[PDB]
Amino acid sequence: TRLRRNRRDDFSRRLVRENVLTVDDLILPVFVLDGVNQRESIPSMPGVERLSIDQLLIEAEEWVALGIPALALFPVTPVEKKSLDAAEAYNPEGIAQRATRALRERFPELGIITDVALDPFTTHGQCGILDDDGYVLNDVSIDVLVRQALSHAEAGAQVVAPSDMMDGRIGAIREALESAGHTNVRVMAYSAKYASAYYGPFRDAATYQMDPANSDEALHEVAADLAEGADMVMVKPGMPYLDIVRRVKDEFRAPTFVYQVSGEYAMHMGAIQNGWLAESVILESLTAFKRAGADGILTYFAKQAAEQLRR
Amino acid sequence: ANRAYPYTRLRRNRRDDFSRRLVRENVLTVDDLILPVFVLDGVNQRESIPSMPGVERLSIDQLLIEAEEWVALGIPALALFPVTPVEKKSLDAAEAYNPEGIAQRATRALRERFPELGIITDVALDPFTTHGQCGILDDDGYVLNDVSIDVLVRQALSHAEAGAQVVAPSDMMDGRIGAIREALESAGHTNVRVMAYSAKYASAYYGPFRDAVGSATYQMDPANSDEALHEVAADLAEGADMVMVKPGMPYLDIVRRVKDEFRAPTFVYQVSGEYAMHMGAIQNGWLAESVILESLTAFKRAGADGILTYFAKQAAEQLRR
Amino acid sequence: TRLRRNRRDDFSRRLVRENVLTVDDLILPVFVLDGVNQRESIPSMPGVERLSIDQLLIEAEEWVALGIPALALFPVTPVEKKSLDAAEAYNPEGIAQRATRALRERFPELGIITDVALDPFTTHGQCGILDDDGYVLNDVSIDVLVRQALSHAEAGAQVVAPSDMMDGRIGAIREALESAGHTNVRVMAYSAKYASAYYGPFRDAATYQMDPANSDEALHEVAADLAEGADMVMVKPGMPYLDIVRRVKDEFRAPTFVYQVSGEYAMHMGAIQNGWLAESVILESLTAFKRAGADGILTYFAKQAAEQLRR
Amino acid sequence: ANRAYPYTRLRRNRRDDFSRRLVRENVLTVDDLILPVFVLDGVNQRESIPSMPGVERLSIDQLLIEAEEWVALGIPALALFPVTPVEKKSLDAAEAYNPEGIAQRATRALRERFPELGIITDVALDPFTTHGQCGILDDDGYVLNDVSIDVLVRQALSHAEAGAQVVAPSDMMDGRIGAIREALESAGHTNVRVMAYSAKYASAYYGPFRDAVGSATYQMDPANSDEALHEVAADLAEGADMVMVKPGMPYLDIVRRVKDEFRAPTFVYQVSGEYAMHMGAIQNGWLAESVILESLTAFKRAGADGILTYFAKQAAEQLRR
Amino acid sequence: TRLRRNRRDDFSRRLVRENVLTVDDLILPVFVLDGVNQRESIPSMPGVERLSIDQLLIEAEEWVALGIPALALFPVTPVEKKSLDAAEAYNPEGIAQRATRALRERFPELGIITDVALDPFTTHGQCGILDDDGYVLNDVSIDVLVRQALSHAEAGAQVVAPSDMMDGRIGAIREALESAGHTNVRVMAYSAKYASAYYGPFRDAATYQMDPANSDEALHEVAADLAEGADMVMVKPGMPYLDIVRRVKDEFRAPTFVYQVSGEYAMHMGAIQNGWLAESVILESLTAFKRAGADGILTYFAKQAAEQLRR
Amino acid sequence: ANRAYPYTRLRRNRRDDFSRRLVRENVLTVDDLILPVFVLDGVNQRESIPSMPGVERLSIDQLLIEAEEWVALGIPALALFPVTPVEKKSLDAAEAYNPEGIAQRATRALRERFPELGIITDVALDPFTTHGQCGILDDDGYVLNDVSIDVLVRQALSHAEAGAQVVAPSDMMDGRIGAIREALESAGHTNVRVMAYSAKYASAYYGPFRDAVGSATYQMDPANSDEALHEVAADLAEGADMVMVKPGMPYLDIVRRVKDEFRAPTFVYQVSGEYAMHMGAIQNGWLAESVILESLTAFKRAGADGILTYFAKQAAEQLRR
Ligand SMILES: [K+]
Ligand SMILES: [K+]
Ligand SMILES: [K+]
Ligand SMILES: [K+]
Ligand SMILES: [K+]
Ligand SMILES: [K+]
Ligand SMILES: [Mg+2]
Ligand SMILES: [Mg+2]
Ligand SMILES: [Mg+2]
Ligand SMILES: [Mg+2]
Ligand SMILES: [Mg+2]
Ligand SMILES: [Mg+2]
Ligand SMILES: [Zn+2]
Ligand SMILES: [Zn+2]
Ligand SMILES: [Zn+2]
Ligand SMILES: [Zn+2]
Ligand SMILES: [Zn+2]
Ligand SMILES: [Zn+2]
Repeated sequence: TRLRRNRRDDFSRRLVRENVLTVDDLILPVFVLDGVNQRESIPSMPGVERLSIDQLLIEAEEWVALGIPALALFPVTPVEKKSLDAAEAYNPEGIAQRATRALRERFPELGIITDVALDPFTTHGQCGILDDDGYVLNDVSIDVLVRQALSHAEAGAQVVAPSDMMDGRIGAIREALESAGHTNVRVMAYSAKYASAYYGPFRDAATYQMDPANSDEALHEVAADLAEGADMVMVKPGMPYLDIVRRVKDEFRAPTFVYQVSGEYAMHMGAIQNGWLAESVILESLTAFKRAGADGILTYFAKQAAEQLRR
Repeated sequence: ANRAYPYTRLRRNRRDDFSRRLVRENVLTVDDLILPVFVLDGVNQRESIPSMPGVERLSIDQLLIEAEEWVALGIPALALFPVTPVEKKSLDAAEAYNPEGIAQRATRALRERFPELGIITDVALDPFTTHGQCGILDDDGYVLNDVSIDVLVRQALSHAEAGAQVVAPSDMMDGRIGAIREALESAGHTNVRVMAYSAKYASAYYGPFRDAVGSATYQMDPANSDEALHEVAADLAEGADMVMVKPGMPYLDIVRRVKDEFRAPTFVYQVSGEYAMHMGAIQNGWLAESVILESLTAFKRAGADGILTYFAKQAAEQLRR
Repeated sequence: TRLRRNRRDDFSRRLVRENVLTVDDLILPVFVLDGVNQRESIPSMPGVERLSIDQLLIEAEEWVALGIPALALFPVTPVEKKSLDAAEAYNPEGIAQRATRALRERFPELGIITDVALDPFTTHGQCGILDDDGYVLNDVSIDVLVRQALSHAEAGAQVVAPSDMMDGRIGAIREALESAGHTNVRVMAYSAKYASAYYGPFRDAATYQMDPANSDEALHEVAADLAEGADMVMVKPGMPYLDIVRRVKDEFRAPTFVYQVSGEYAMHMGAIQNGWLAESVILESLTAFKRAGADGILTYFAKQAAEQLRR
Repeated sequence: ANRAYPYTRLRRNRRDDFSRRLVRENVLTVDDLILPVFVLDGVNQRESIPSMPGVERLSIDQLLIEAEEWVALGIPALALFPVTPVEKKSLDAAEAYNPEGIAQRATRALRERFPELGIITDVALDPFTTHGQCGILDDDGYVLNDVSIDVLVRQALSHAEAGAQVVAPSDMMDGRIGAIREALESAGHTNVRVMAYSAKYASAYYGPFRDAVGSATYQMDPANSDEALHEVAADLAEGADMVMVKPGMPYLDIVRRVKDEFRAPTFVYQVSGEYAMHMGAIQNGWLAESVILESLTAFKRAGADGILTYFAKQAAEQLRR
Repeated sequence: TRLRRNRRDDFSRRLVRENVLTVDDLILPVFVLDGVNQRESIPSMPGVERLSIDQLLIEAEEWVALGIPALALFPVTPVEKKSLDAAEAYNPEGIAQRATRALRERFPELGIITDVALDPFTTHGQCGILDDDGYVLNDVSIDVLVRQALSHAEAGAQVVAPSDMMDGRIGAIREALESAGHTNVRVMAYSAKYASAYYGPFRDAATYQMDPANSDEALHEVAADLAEGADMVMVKPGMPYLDIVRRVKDEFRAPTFVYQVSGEYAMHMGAIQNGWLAESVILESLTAFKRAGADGILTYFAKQAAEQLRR
Repeated sequence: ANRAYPYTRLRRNRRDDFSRRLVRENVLTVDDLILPVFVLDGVNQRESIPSMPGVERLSIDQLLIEAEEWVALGIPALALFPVTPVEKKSLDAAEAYNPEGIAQRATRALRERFPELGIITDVALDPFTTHGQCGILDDDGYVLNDVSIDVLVRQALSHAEAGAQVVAPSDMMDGRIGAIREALESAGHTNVRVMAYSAKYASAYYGPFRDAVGSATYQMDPANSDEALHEVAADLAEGADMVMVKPGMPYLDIVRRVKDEFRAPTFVYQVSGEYAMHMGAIQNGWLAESVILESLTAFKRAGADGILTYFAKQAAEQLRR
């Protein structure tokens, strides 16, 4: 008995290979700008641009041609549209709802996953509506999140992804989608979303997010979201939490998603550009997700990877 | 879970092609396919097999030609099965270790021409015996376990000498994986893999194979599942690098228990009769061709790492669309 | 230690045999024609005939004499009786309800399992009522399925078997059976029914059926149907899904059924007729089910097998 | 599950005979039955056993006659228990390996006459010792473990020489399964099975057996269950092909743990006193005869593969209706 | 390594002994006759007598002195008091209710466990009220069982033990006990009660009882009764079902009881009287229960065993 | 379960003494008690131990007198701990195997007088070394593993020669259980049990023991639990018949994991400091005496089969009421 034997030759290695990454596993997050004919580079994320809707529709031709199953939209809210009440979240003319209708019309088979969250619409930037002590009120925030989820479903979104970490929001959003007849709008719960330093570059583009030290607690997060009606559950961030992906997949045997966040992408790309890491690291970082038990991966590398995989 | 309707509606992920693709748990690729091939003596020879429509016995020169195609489609390996001329079949099965045997020649030829292509030889003696039973017989007409194994060792080494990267003892004698592993090791063939036919049942699904090659006390009872786990545990302990379940689809439960219990490289053979019944149904217009991919997907879903299948070329063609 | 020892002799083999198939495991599916004195051979399924009720009652004498515990009825709906609303599903004079009353009268101990499904009664052939996009509406279809299940129970059926793959239908049907006093009508849920090519010959005789790639998902299907009140759960198709039978039996320890579908039967019979497989394959294919954990098997071979087992 | 009344009503499957049959989890067949038989010296001899009503000690000629019936009913095997003439009982138990001993003769006779019928011999020395204890005694009056085993090996080989397909060391010495396995192997008896009496308790349920054959520091404490799993694990490691729990019904929990833990061929002995108490109750009219099948079903339900039972013939008769 | 070592000497055997039977494990079932100064021997159960209440109170002095924790009462209903409606079940002057009040008064620390069942009060002997087909109606029987359970609690019984095998009866009885303020009356559910031949002698003294072949099904029985509020769960019969005791204890880790039924006692006693088994078999049969995972044992041997254990 | 208030009220079983008794999961008996005893040289000698109030060092004659009482109360065994005169303490610890050592004499004396009473000797060398460390020291002042074991083997045999039914290697060297088992076996002492001190921690709870007998690189880190399972697995593999956790109450979790993982005879030592802190609190009137039974119940509840406890006599007295 010697484990080096199946490694000796590529064919044996290929036969015993436990996981394979394909384009079916890739979800491309995209930053969406208001206006027309807008493209902006993000210095903290090389190779990634914020795009106005007209320019998103053009780039999406190639994403659809590459086989990318879905996009996750993250609108870039004009400063003037942020408020205490986060009303723009549910504006039928907000960027996300306009972008959803445009993409659903132009590319009917492309999955659109919208972001249900109040932080892009509050002046203070927090994931909810504040009480008089500056604490994010859970239930009152959920009422706004519910209206937002409904406006996404009305715009045609096949998937709504509540990223807010309010307790009970998955059931509250499900109940509203069910009462309104949006029977088939999927809910992708950000179940175990951690208070992480890896988010730094997304912001350029503790009382509610999880403590990085906690593993068991993630299981209780996901059990609640499945009970409350999530069709998919997600871990965020990604690589730094692969152990959490593995336990969530092993324990619940449900569709499990993972977000390779902006910071993870920045780190990898910076190292690649400096010549410190070979470009093959991209596919390796993506394989790690599959190996850990992810069914799908939100990654800003989705285009580059779909290109390498198509060849 | 406490997943309850209508909060939970399992049809939502199924509503669109994109979400189905995102949640799809298993996918078959060409890296999962092994093509078994019947190899003739001689030159410019092909023969059709009546009970295996579309499958041909091939002389080595013809095998080299088809293999060109198989390599381009990305098939990682072949399992070679010689078709022994009746003259060379003896009482003591010496043609097995003959280094000018079909297997050994076919192996040298493919190893020279396609270096990256895996070759899996058959370590057995039923194809080299007049009597046609799996090993040397005693006077009662019953397979001797250990006498059978002195021959098997010799055949195994002859294959490694030919360049075979994998030998596959299909005989179902006890303790043979260790005996061959020991012989390969001390002879210095430390990188030759052993793919044990661990859970091999006494099945009616083998009918057409006997027609392909010209030919219960050792093979497993179809009723038994736990027994299969004891068989596989002994072969891993004896040094098997990979273990196999045979037949295939009729034993998908075994594949799944064997994978769950050992988390070892696990292989399954879609045998001749499985191929014949699918193909016949496809030819009568009773089933659609997409049944081929479905059958193979089932193996992946059950936990198989690789699949020995006569559909390997068609499946590889279909996967490339 | 040598595992060949208990195989050496038939008596030891018999002692250590882990599973045995008996007639108690066999359910015969039967195709039922309208009219009188009708018998039709099915070319895609040799040895199987569609039968009018009068002829079904005659053949059932031998099925009862052989010990076959139950029949599963599949009516062959006249073209003219198919409609958009699938109303014939719940017709007290439909074939299935007439056939049930006739069999319950003539053979009171023989189990009758009816098929709760809309596909034999829709002009478009889909398992439900369509919305204006051509998608099978879940809840509206369940209302029709409920009326059908009630009409089967009124006809005397001891078991109703919802084959439709609508979410929630098992609980909706249970609730209606319980409210109407049909306290003991069993519900045999088709829990994990896959979108399969093996069904081709039944049709001669994706958004709701399961993807063949998915295993874990089958567990969630069956957990819901048990919670919703199924007395038995079923996997369909059969042989190609024995791994699913095994996991369902191991995980839930509930009465587990499997359908050896028309395609599986065709494949086996064709091969037998061509001389490619020995006839002993029939009992081997049936044993595989038992070994995998099935308690019962719907098989078109039920008659042939009960004959081989009686000897 | 979240199975809740009234959505879930467990009586629905029980409402009709047909649904009960469909969901029935276990079924007893004749393939599960082993008939233990007390074998006399001599010719045209039968003796009734007072504490085992309906069971007869049988000379070999009589055993051959009854076995005709047992074979026709499909009983797969007998467990032979010789009734040693008091003359042949010695200090060093040499009658054990005597090839004209009852067991060895009875075995040759059944193996010649009914070739397909399994014979399971008893490897022990309590029946061949003046003292009546299970093995050679030292001067303190206590069973020597390893000295006992030098005799057992010899008896075991004498049975295999007679044609016994299974030997069953019932002694409860440690390390004896390996010692016998080693001796059978090197003597070339590679297909003789060893059915280890693995979990054998110090039970009051054995009373009548001592009456049948004329006759705590080794047998297990009735209070212990985990201990049984350690006993069985050692016997499998030592080469046992099958393991047994004895007594039976009073230890159904052990049968179930032993099956769940090892997934190995597991046997259980419904001992003399179990038979006597059921039969006596049946004769007094206190229990119905259907108790026989119920008792046997319980073993199957618990996980037993085979059952050593004095009811084997009656049960086989009842199963055929 | 040799397992015979700890067996060599009694002290080691005693140290490693995994289970011990004590009097705390014993519940004595008792047959109660109407009238005064009545004692009747039971030929099918030697050493056991039916007793009128006055004579039960006398014998109970010795049962209490021996440490027997509880009695299970089984009234011997006068023929004239049996009816179609089973009304005597809930009669405040029925034998069981009179016997309960008398024992609760005289021996306040002795546990009384009453039998909630309709079979001793129906003219036909079945465990419920029949419909017009001769089938035991489940829900209607539960209404009578509920009134009976209430009459036991009013008489002072600390434990009511529903032996009837009606689905849902444990929750229905719990709900009624809770609504009436009988907050602490324990419910000992006969969860897995099998249709058994071992009951023959009790009768002297299939559509609702379990099939002896079924194991898994017992787990579903007990899961329902725990969910519905049972404080204790029981397997009946005993020895023939020790595998069921073991799995119930392992799976649920709840207070588990077992009934060594009349037939088991008869068999053992007959054999002892004929000299076929030593008297030590009694303690061995009782130890088997403890070893299998029973917390308590209903046994007619409770007196004899408490005597052997006291010495 | 889906057990929910108010359908489920866990106080109902607690409402009366009878139901509490019926559901009581564990019960302590005298069969669970082992009395450790400090044994003096000489005659008519008793000494009080300041840090162990109520416990006396006893010359063998006095030990024989008290043991009368211990045997009548049903205590199954004693664990002997000699108190070595400072003269007999050497560099190479030879007093260990001296057959006129306290242990060996005390053992012969109890084995003759109370044949049924179990004696568990201490196989160690810290009590026989001038330096006071557990084994022969090298020049760095660190315990040599294997040199220590050559002495231990010799002490072990000397105890078996004295009649000790159990030896208990308390040293915490690796591989010592196998070395002693091997030596006992080949010397013919096949029934001497080995009770391995498997999970023995580097604890502050041992303070008073050192006072009782006059006296981190080997003992386990208190922070570690998984490590304990690896220790116990090696000792079972090496032939231990019983394994022990020490200290006790501060390690009840270890007792529970060790029992759950191996289902082997598992013992726990309520060490000197556990005894001292309870007893002191009882003497100050801070805790009631019933704490003794509570502490012992906890061991049973945790899964201990037997408990080495200085409270053994008081507990046995209390259990008899
Ligand atoms: K995927
Ligand atoms: K693979
Ligand atoms: K069945
Ligand atoms: K069997
Ligand atoms: K108890
Ligand atoms: K103990
Ligand atoms: Mg949450
Ligand atoms: Mg093998
Ligand atoms: Mg469903
Ligand atoms: Mg043993
Ligand atoms: Mg119930
Ligand atoms: Mg150690
Ligand atoms: Zn947010
Ligand atoms: Zn072969
Ligand atoms: Zn349908
Ligand atoms: Zn014996
Ligand atoms: Zn009743
Ligand atoms: Zn020490």
